[PDB]
Amino acid sequence: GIKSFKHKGLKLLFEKGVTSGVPAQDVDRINDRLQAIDTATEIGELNRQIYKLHPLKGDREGYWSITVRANWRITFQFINGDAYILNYEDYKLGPEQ
Ligand SMILES: [Cl-]
Ligand SMILES: [Cl-]
Repeated sequence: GIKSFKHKGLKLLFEKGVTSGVPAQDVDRINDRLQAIDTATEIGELNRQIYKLHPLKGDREGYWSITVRANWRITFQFINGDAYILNYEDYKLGPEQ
């Protein structure tokens, strides 16, 4: 399950159905990714072609990324079947990752 958020927009969407903090057009796909993270018990369940699952490195060691659309990505820690510190970002990852 999802246990914590860094990004208030994702938190409000997931917990309350409030859509103010994300692009309107993306609400359904963001909910799809959140629901996938929430129901996964192992990280490989998120290794779906359209999700572009990627473990992050360096200062982001311990985090994972999945893609909503374009460069829109949800990042999180995944530990003992639960997801933590969920964040939302809009940029492509660089070569050191
Ligand atoms: Cl939280
Ligand atoms: Cl796992």
